[PDB]
Amino acid sequence: TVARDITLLECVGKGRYGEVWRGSWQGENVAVKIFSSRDEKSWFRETELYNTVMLRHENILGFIASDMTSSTQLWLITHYHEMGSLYDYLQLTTLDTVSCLRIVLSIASGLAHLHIEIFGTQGKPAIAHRDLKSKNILVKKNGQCCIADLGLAVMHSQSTNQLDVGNNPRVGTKRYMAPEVLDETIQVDCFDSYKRVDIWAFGLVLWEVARRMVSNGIVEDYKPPFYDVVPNDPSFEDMRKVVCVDQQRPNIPNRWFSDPTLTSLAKLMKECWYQNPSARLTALRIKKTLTKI
Ligand SMILES: c1cc(-c2cnn3cc(-c4ccc(N5CCNCC5)cc4)cnc23)c2cccnc2c1
Ligand SMILES: [Ca+2]
Ligand SMILES: [Ca+2]
Repeated sequence: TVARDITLLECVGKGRYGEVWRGSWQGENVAVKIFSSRDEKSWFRETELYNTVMLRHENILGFIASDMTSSTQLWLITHYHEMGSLYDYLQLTTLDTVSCLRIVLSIASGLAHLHIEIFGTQGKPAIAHRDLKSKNILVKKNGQCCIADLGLAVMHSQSTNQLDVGNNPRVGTKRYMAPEVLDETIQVDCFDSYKRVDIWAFGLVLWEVARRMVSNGIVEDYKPPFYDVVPNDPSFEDMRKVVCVDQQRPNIPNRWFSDPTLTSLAKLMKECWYQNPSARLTALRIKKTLTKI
């Protein structure tokens, strides 16, 4: 087994999900996500996406191995990214135009890759993520990002027209839940519903990043979305009130409109945040717009 030969060196993330460790394997750093037995279905779902669908892309976290024994240990072993999550990186780092755009374009490219079905023996189904957020995005050494955590992924194939929703009781992070998830109007049997939930979350991530880009000597501090109106670890109900009832969206600072880049990002965000899921931009459209700037 790969698991047998790994030396675990330091814990770099703790939580309800489990833990993530920097470890060593054959003289190289690797990341080991150790799942609680409560989250066994997420482990299996990631394992199938990586090891059966062969999901691989420069902006998706690189799989190395999966191991389980049983009383029960469930390991997912991936490339290790020493800069940490986008959430970690944004707390200490400010950005310029080049590094801001490199970040958001890479996330869009990863998300477009998930969303688009590819045909052939080397292909893949269309995939929606369902827990996109800044903690589930890693910053790589080259300044681009990659998307992690496919435990809630749902798939669709045009040939069968089958929605593969899997069987996981876990639900998305509440802070990033789209209006239609919070008011339970989401059309659960339509694959496109899940893509539009990702786009909502992507919009929130764009906001998080854009705040940290310096323009005209000004930058905002890191805040999570809805920091001003819900507590830490907000409830389903806290979010429903803010997003559905009050129809609140994250505030766009007026200073952004005097910078061309932040002006473009502000326009994209707003078109990720429509209450009508159908009106939201596609991942491909976001990628194309970010490529044009
Ligand atoms: C497997 C592996 C990871 C994963 C891959 N690399 N990595 C680095 C970290 C990580 C997080 C934080 C830090 N540091 C924090 C303090 N300041 C310096 C950086 C350093 C590394 C966390 N998780 C991962 C992962 C990340 C999110 C979700 N699922 C995952 C599943
Ligand atoms: Ca084993
Ligand atoms: Ca922020």
